[PDB]
Amino acid sequence: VNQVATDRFIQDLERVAQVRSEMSVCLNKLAETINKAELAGDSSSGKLSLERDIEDITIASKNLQQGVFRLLVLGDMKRGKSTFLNALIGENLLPSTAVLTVLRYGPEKKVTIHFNDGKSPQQLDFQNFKYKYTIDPAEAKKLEQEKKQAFPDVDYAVVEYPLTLLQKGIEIVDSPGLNDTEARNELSLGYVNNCHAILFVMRASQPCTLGERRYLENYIKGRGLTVFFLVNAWDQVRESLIDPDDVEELQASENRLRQVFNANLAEYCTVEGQNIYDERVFELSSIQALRRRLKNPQADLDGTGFPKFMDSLNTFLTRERAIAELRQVRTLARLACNHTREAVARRIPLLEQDVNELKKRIDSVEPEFNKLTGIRDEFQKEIINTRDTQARTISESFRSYVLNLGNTFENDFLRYQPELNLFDFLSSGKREAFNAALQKAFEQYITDKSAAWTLTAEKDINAAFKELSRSASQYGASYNQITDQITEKLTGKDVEDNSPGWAKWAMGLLSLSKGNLAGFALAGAGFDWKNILLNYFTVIGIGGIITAVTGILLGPIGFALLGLGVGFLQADQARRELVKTAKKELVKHLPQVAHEQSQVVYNAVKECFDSYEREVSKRINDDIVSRKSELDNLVKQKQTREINRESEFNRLKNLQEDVIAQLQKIEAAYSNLLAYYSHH
Amino acid sequence: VNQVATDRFIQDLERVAQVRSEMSVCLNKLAETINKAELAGDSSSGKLSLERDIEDITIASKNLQQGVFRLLVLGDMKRGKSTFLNALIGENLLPSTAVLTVLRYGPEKKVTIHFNDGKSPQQLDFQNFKYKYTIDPAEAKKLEQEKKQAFPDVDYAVVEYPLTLLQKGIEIVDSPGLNDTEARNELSLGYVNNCHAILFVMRASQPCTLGERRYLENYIKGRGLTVFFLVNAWDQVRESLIDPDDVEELQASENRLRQVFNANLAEYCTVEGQNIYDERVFELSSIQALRRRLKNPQADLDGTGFPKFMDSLNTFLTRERAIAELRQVRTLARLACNHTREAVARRIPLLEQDVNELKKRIDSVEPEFNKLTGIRDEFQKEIINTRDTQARTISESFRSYVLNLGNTFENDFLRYQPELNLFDFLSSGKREAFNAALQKAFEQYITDKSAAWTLTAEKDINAAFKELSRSASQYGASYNQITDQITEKLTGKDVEDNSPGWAKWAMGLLSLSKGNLAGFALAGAGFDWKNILLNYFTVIGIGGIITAVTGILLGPIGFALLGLGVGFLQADQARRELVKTAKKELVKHLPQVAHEQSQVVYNAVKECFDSYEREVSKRINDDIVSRKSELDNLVKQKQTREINRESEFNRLKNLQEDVIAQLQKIEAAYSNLLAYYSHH
Ligand SMILES: Nc1nc2c(ncn2[C@@H]2O[C@H](COP(=O)(O)OP(=O)(O)O)[C@@H](O)[C@H]2O)c(=O)[nH]1
Ligand SMILES: Nc1nc2c(ncn2[C@@H]2O[C@H](COP(=O)(O)OP(=O)(O)O)[C@@H](O)[C@H]2O)c(=O)[nH]1
Repeated sequence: VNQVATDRFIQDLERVAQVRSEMSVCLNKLAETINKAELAGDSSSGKLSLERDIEDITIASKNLQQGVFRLLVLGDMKRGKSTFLNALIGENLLPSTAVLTVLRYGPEKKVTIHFNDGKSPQQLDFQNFKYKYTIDPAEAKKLEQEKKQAFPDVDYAVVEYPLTLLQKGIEIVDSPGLNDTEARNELSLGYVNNCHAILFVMRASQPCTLGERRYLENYIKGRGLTVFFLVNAWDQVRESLIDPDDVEELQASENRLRQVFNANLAEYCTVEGQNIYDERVFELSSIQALRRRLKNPQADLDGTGFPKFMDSLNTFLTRERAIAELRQVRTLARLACNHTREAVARRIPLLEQDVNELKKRIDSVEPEFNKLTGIRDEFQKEIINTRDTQARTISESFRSYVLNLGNTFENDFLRYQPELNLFDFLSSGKREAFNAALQKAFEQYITDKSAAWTLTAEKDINAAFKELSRSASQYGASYNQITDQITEKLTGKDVEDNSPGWAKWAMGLLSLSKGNLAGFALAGAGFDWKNILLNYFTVIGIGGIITAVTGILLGPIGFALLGLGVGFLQADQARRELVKTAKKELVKHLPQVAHEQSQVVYNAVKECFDSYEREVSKRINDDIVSRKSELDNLVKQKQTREINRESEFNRLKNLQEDVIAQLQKIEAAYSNLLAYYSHH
Repeated sequence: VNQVATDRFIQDLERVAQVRSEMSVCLNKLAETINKAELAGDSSSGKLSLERDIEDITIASKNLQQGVFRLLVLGDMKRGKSTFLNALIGENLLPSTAVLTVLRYGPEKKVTIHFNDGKSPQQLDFQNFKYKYTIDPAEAKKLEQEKKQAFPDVDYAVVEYPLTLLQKGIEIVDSPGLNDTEARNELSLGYVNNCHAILFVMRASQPCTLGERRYLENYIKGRGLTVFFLVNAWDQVRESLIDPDDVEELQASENRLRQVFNANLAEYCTVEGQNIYDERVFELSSIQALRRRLKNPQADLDGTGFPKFMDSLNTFLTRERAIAELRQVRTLARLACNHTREAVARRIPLLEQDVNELKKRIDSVEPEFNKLTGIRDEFQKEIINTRDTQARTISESFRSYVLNLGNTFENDFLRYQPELNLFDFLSSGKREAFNAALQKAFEQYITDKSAAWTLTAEKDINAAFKELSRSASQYGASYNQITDQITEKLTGKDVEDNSPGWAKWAMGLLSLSKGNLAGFALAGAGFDWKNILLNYFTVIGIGGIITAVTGILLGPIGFALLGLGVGFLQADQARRELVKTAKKELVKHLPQVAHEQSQVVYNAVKECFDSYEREVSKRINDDIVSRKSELDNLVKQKQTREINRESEFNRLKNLQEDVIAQLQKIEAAYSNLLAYYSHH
């Protein structure tokens, strides 16, 4: 019958959730199989040394169960975020919320809240929670005049609720505002870079506010994020026409409005040169959608804008993000399958050969193994000569940037009009409650300048890793050759892209983490954790610069202030000096403080590349070492126990079948789910 | 036929405009008549000494032509003020205005703008003016984060336009915002106290904002002003109901909303104990009214809320303010008529008596005249012993208040969170561009505290003048008796409230100024000019207190600041001192600065009562002196010229008729206009 798109969403979601689950199943089965066989190893012809795969496959499975689509819902004050969500999840839940709220599936309506001032994760009931954590439009505009946070004792609150949408694997993060303090919090907790998509609610009666346009630039622009812009309260446009019942006039006003959003959002709706504006921007009437879902949740929403929007989001999540993520699981399973497969194909034959003939064959390949180690060294160098070059060139960029900011300060000092909270200043006394006060006053300035640079930084670190990838690809290709030989000189018989395993990780085609510190958006969930780590330290930098230029000018200021309240200095006499002193002190230290500060940025860029090196290293040594033990364990047995060669044959032939069997089920689940899409 | 209320308004207005005009006519005629006769005086039996009446009557007339109803239209950002006005005056004039705009009748669409930075009153065309003086919702919220004024080089702009409403005698003052800077400007230019009514546009989607509620308290509460609250965009309430087409549900939401406005506005809709809330608060849909007036200006507005509102405003203006004002003109005319009448009735008879018999009769009353001077002295004392007592008790009140504000400063310092504009601070250097910066930061605090006290001050000055009035009443009563005798002992034949003239002014029953410095709201237009003069000096006071406590603490601060940026003082070491110093200095000067400041408030209260004394004096001496010259001029002639006693008789009998004739026409115009209302 009339299949509403709200059904299609729940359907697809459910479907995926099944593929996800079924793979999880095979993955364990696969792990359990490689594992049992490996334990039997010592009591037989020795282990095959497949522990790295067991582990990897095990994490992969555990990841698959905890799988979920995270959506970050951003939006300014009173735009409809609340009503919007209710409409989306078909309930009148949120109150038509002054604190980051994570909405997730749960059996009972519960609400636990995590603090930051120390307090251990409390607990409450939505009934009381709704009253304890909210703000009247009055005392909320008040905590706005000072750009302060509502409850800084809270990091975020979680809300479990029986909502079928959340059941099928959806988590919602509802951000309370666009201000900068709340911004960092979200950035620091991950979110902005730990969610599959961003839902940025806007309103037709307030087209791309300065507040919005600013946020977009400081936190979204060129950061490679998927964000759908929902122009809410679209229905209001017509309640202002000469004739609110003239589709032609209406259309014309809507058009006036539409060229405004396009002008400001086009820039954010493109993917690799291709423009997808109308698959990301949606004119909506949340109030009309909600109303309809209140008379019947299986209600058709055509006319509210929702359908068109939901189908895009459905597609993105279930036919793109799921595929990519699922595909990786297949890749990991094929790796496990092959390593096992080949390992066995190498052993069975060596089982017949005698200890002497064996060590002769093993020594035969010693030169090949060392070559592998040549790659492990040749690539490690390059890896490090890249961190060094990068951690240098960037530190330079920052140092140079901070300094040069001083050449424009005057003009900027005017554009931004730092407001100093006189109460915050005096109030306490800690050499922090006084510096924070000044730090706040320069919040917008710090954020802006700060966000701009890290964009530039990231654009480079990206390319770096993009090269290292291409590099690993080739080293991987040769590594394989050297590997093929080790098999031939051992066995006698010479046996997606099929590069080695460690190569798969180094290229960012695979990964067990949702995110990583390189530009690998095809790895894991794709999440860019270097926007966190980077655009956080940089703030400490550009802020320290202030925290520094602060202690630099206090003295000169205090002098002027003091030399006036006593009468030693007259009006405008101290100002021809405060300056004389300022300029003097700055040109006397700024360059040093810049340099001193650009040393934190150094450690951050060095870190990015040290994580990568640390991992790629593990995996490569891990390969080398296992292939070698593969051979050593045999000898350790031929000289110690006595194996029944034919029973070993079945046991290992069995191992091989059982694993492949599992891989196929997975390969199927994937193919089927894909094919289903071929016909829909 | 279907007479729309927009017609009734234009009608009534027109009608009044006629009565007003006709009286103006008779007034001149009356003045011209007393004048011609007076010139003939020297060549005849001498002047009657009616110059005070000629003058008074002449001003009264000139005032009558320049007559107009002034409306102050207040309102927050984006509430509908603009759309509202357009709907009111049936045009799509204002742009759906970042500067006080005075909208008045004019032949050609013109726009002159008066500055304050010096520039001489420029000039423009609405075409260009519309573009040169406006602000995008963007760069307008920007000049909001710092609570600054858009164009401080402008005081206001006037806009002449061919609008029949303005023709019939209506002026509109459209205020751009509720902020405090714009507030003072309006207060300083008069407006808030130089307009017959205030139109405070509010919006249903933003019920009594903090911004609004604050304004109301600081500028309207207990100030005796007439303000109509227009709850605009009332239509929007239903676009949020489960079912927007359920009058019952609607009504219930409206009710939820209605108890909010009543709770906050009731307080402002009462007159002498009587509550008239629903004659002042009006739920409106400006957008629907405008639309209808675009298809036809003679359009019925029933259903928009406008009709109900307009009729109240019509009533207030044309059947209350006009009456009161017109009635005064009648009072002034009766005074002129009587003074003339009686003067003549005293002379004709003395014309027969011979010089000797005359001086005998004149000397006969010398004791009576001195008695009159006894009143002129007995009342002048009291007048002055009242200014002294008041200018003292108030100065005390202020001094005491300023000091005591210090006992609560800490708590207040928290409530208000003074933001200091770091740019403004440093920037220049004048011992003003630095103090202003600090003055601004404390704007809200100064305004609030300041406005509160002057309310208290006014409540007293009122009573003072209310007493002086009652006092004058009685002195007037006796003055009359003494006057009656002077006539009897002279003539032989013993000849609204009918107190003497000077008594009429002292009681505030009459006045040639729209406003005055006493609580006389029955005098002139009623305007309270002591809310201007008073609530302006007080700001200079509570602000100077700051400007003072500023220079008091600079030194201690500068010391702490300086003793930190050099390392002589550690963190939280200087703060146990900044305080040590603060408290020390304040308790060491505040009391003196308070006292020094409470000396401006002294001059303001002394002024109020000196204006009153100055005037009441003039009028009383003026009476005494004329009545005396009345007698002297006769003698000056009986001894110098020779008059034809019978011709003088006709000339003066004529004078008498001609004046009375004019008074009657006026007495009629008034009575008729009133009676017309008796039947409508
Ligand atoms: N006409 C219309 N009004 C809306 C729409 N969405 C929300 N509103 C109105 O805005 C109010 C709710 O704002 P809200 O959702 O709480 O803002 P939020 O808390 O920032 O998400 C309600 O009273 C609605 O009347 C919409 O799509 N169309
Ligand atoms: N629904 C509704 N909208 C209104 C009403 N009055 C004004 N508006 C809307 O508010 C906007 C105009 O705001 P405006 O009058 O310029 O605010 P102002 O400049 O502060 O007076 C228009 O786009 C209208 O759609 C009203 O009575 N009802």
